[PDB]
Amino acid sequence: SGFRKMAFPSGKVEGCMVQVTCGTTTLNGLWLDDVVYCPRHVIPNYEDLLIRKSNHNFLVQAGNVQLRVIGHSMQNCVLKLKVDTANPKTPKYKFVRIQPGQTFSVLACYNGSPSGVYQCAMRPNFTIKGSFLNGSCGSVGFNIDYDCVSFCYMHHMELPTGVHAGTDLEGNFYGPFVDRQTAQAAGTDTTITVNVLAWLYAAVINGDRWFLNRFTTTLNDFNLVAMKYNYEPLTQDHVDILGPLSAQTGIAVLDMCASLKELLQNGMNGRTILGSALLEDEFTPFDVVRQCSGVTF
Amino acid sequence: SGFRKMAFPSGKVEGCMVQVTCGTTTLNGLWLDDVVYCPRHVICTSEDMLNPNYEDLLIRKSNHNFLVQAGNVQLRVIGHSMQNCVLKLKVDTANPKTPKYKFVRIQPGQTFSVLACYNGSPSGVYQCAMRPNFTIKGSFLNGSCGSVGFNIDYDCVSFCYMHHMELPTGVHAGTDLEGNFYGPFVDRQTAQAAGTDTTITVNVLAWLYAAVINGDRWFLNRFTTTLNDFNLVAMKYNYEPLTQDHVDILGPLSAQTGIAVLDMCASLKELLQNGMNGRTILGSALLEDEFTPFDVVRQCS
Ligand SMILES: CNC(=O)COC[C@@]1(C(=O)Nc2cncc3ccccc23)CCOc2ccc(Cl)cc21
Ligand SMILES: CNC(=O)COC[C@@]1(C(=O)Nc2cncc3ccccc23)CCOc2ccc(Cl)cc21
Ligand SMILES: [Cl-]
Repeated sequence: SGFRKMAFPSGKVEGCMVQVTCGTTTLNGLWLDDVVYCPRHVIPNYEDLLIRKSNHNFLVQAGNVQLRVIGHSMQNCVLKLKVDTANPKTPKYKFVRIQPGQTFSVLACYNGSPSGVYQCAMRPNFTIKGSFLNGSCGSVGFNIDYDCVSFCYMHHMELPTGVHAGTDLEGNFYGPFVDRQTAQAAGTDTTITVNVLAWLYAAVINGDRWFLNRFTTTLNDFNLVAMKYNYEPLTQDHVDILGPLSAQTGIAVLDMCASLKELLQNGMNGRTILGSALLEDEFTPFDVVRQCSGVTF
Repeated sequence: SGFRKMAFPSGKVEGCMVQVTCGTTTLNGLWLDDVVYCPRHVICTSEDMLNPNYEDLLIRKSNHNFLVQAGNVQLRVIGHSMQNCVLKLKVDTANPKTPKYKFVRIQPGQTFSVLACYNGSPSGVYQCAMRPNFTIKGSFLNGSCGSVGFNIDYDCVSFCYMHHMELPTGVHAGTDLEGNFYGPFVDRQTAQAAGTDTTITVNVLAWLYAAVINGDRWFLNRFTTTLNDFNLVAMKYNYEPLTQDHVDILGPLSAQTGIAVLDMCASLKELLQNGMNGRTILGSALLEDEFTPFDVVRQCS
């Protein structure tokens, strides 16, 4: 029993974190095989800025060992520093781009040293509500699939509202952001509906049933209601993905949608669900199954 | 900016997780140097659990009865001893991944990271606190026994918890790494219940200071309070008494924000009285009590 916001074990990623220094800027790099990946803002016309840099300008530090940079290239908003040494701790990995609503673990780092690990979701507005201080750029987001690390995020910036923006490991930003000091704002955010439904199923699995009702709803009526509360539309794909949880608890997805509809129109009334007074949207249906079944890595 | 429930990076602990099997019972062990630590109830059957005589059960065991598995390698047990509620299995190999470590016993209100494991394999990492009633509100399924709680301050891992049981309310009880249970719990299936839990007041105050550091000031008021008046109010909401130690501990956060501890106590009194009125503090509609003053300073600064 119990339901916690749980991150993936960070060990396979910890063995990849390095410190990258260029001039006065120090941030984090991800060392995989013989390449160190980091935000290109460590060096704006980035082709013009990069052409002026030589390999020896980039100081890469893996623990108490200085790696030697033997090449450099830019791929979108990520700088790829070719080093002479392949990381012996390189795990089986992939670079994957995630969609809004998908969750991942963040290994927050400062000076190439991991400081903490937390779980978060790619918001529908493409920002992450992370926890990052100055020096955290280059910290990465990931998931683990069996023994394979899927790198999905690299931290680049903090927006004026305190939320965070970054890229995939191919340097493509999530969201309409640019890596430049300029007026940028996170768009109006919405609630990840499929994730709230997954969290309501997790609450049922843990004995919380007070919010259940005899009612059901159509997918169209639920979406008309959900749109009124700044909730993301629920698609038939989401309904299908919630299938296993529906089968395990005996509560049809549209039956749980009627519960969610009543929760949105009437509130919690002094009650909590899994120790929360708000509807939690940073657990995907897969996170719920994984935690309520004990999948290991 | 931002404030998250943050766990320590689990890598140093992952390299210590092993699977311990004794008879039909399989749980997790913590392999440090040439010793594997695990709950002593691994020697029990589901029947033995009611009134086990662990000394009597252990004396009947030999080293080859304990099967220890580190990854795809079977370690050889060369000795065994019991220290309180923890079984210490001496093995023929020192763990090459043994980090710099200490065994520390924590007090209620202290936080730590839990590396939840099943079959000696890490499944997830989460943050939690030792509740005032000495239980932890974890996420543990059957097979999670032996999963450990820790803090990684600097390069040293401080092991503070080992999971042993789930009480009937879905909460968890366990021991320090010397096998001493936290709370009035015993590793028996006799009727046991968690005492009435309370809110960790010093931690809520620390989290209100974290909210101020992050720009949230809506809950502040022009009032102050005496420590005694705050405690009389706090105890009516099942909040732990705030001691002068807690007030002293909150000193740095008070200095950084410019809000005296007794001023922040007056804001807490008002929040307890009014609720949040549709507002949130650091994205929460409840007062968060699983961030200590040390966690807030570490994360915010
Ligand atoms: C040494 N590195 C830095 O100075 C990082 O600052 C980059 C920076 C940024 O916002 N990053 C930061 C990341 N996380 C948390 C932060 C907290 C406080 C201050 C900065 C933070 C500075 C501000 O404007 C831009 C614009 C565009 C890009 Cl792409 C980045 C940035
Ligand atoms: C593999 N399992 C075991 O070795 C036996 O389980 C131990 C057990 C226990 O409570 N463990 C468990 C730990 N965490 C979460 C759990 C969730 C569901 C079921 C069991 C859980 C079984 C029940 O009664 C006792 C009594 C006292 C002690 Cl100290 C332990 C126990
Ligand atoms: Cl302590």
